Parts: sequence; C-alpha cells; structure tokens
Amino acid sequence: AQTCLTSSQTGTNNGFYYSFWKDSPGTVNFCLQSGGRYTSNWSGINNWVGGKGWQTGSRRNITYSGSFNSPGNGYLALYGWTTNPLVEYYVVDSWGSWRPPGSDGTFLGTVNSDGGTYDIYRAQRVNAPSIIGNATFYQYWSVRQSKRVGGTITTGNHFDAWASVGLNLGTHNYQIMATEGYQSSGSSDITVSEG
Ligand SMILES: COc1cc(/C=C/C(=O)OC[C@@H]2O[C@@H](O[C@@H]3[C@@H](O)[C@H](O[C@@H]4CO[C@@H](O)[C@H](O)[C@H]4O)OC[C@H]3O[C@@H]3OC[C@@H](O)[C@H](O)[C@H]3O)[C@@H](O)[C@H]2O)ccc1O
Ligand SMILES: O[C@@H]1[C@@H](O)[C@H](O[C@@H]2CO[C@@H](O)[C@H](O)[C@H]2O)OC[C@H]1O
Ligand code: NA
Repeated sequence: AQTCLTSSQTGTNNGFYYSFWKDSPGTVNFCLQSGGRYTSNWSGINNWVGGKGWQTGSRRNITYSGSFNSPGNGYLALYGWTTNPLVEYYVVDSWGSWRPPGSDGTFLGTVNSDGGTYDIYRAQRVNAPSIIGNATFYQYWSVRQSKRVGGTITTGNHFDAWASVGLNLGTHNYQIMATEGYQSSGSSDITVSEG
C-alpha cells in the first residue's frame, strides 16, 4: 500500500528504514510502497534526498532496481552518513545532466566493484545541512565512470578503497538507496534489498 510524504521525515515502512529530506523550495512527493520499494517525484526543488534502506549502515551488499528519470541534475546512489567523524557518503550509479561531484571533488583514485569502475573523490561541505544540523564536513564519493540503473553494490569494496586513500568512516548512521535532486525536476521508482 502507498504512503506519500511531502515534508522531511524518517521511519520504517514495510520492514525497511527510510529517510526523506528536502529544504523549503518546490515539491517532493516521496511515496512509500510495498516491501523495499519507494517512488519519488520532484519539481522546482532546491535540494532533496531520500530512499529506503537501513537505520544503521554496515558492510552489507545492497541490491536495487527500478527507474530513474532525471533530465536535469539528479543522482541515483547508495547514500549514508557516519558520525565521529561526520561523513556523508555516496556510491553513485547514475546521474542526470551533471556528473557529480564537480570541481569541489578531489580525485583520489579508482575502485573496481560489481562490474563497474568508480572514480573516488573527497569534497567538503561548508556550513551545510546534515544529520546533526548545519555543519562543515567531508563527503566520500565513488562515482561510476558510466551510468547504470540497477544491480548490486558491494559496499565493502567502496569502504575499503576509501580507507586506502585516507578516507576514514565514523560510527554508521543510516544507509539508503537514494534519489537526490538539485535545482531540478524528475522522478524515480526504486526497490532495495540486502544479502
Ligand atoms: C548556508 O548553508 C548552506 C550551504 C550549502 C552549501 C555548502 C557548500 O559547501 O557547497 C556550496 C556549493 O554547492 C555545491 O554545488 C553543486 C552545484 O554547483 C551543481 O550545479 C551544477 C553546476 O553545473 C551546471 O551546469 C548544472 O546544471 C548544475 O546543476 O549541482 C550540484 C551541487 O552540489 C550538490 O549540493 C547538494 C549536496 O547534497 C550534494 O552532495 C552536491 O553534489 C558545491 O559545488 C559548491 O559550489 C548548501 C545549502 C545551505 O543551506
Ligand atoms: O530534523 C533533522 C533533519 O533535518 C536531518 O536531515 C538531514 C539533513 O541533511 C540532509 O543532507 C540529509 O539527507 C538529512 O538526513 O537529519 C536529522 C534530523 O533530526
Ligand atoms: Na558498486
């Protein structure tokens, strides 16, 4: 059954944790579906990110499938946080008009995982929204060298590769298969599972 949300919220739905966040402009209809599924549509937003997964991240292997429709700036990524240090992390499989993280990403190397090759970056967010309120913190990124929509993400491969280039993860907070939009409009329909 469906539960559509329009304001930032976290919780559990059909055995899966979810996180949904947007800043004030525009509209996101973040619709919780059966099992590990959610849909999104966004319009006129500034920034939003949300999806289904786990309240506490781990080295679990995560599989996802579905559709991602982003003519402007959007991302389809495994997405999560740690505390101590505060870290926002991404394993980006697809994107819209703009390949992240841009020039604010420092290239650190590559990792091969799940049939793909990913570029590794560190970026810094300055006085930016976070799971602990406005903060200044690093992001760790793996970004697939070409787009893919669907498959398995062997998280351990990414975590180990980041560690090998000095990117230390803290205590795991949430870990979700996320859709992100930036100053754009679009939609997605994504189903997650582990193991
Ligand atoms: C005051 O509080 C605050 C602070 C921030 C931001 C803090 C910060 O450190 O970064 C500021 C800038 O945001 C990033 O921006 C990206 C933006 O440049 C990019 O635009 C592309 C550029 O090319 C064009 O051709 C594209 O059409 C256009 O879309 O889009 C992505 C932006 O970055 C995203 O921002 C949101 C994060 O969640 C994502 O991780 C990140 O990828 C940096 O490059 C800085 O220039 C924000 C909000 C508040 O309130
Ligand atoms: O109310 C708080 C939320 O606003 C906060 O949400 C985070 C804000 O930064 C976004 O980049 C994240 O995706 C989102 O989780 O989390 C903590 C909560 O208490
Ligand atoms: Na992967």
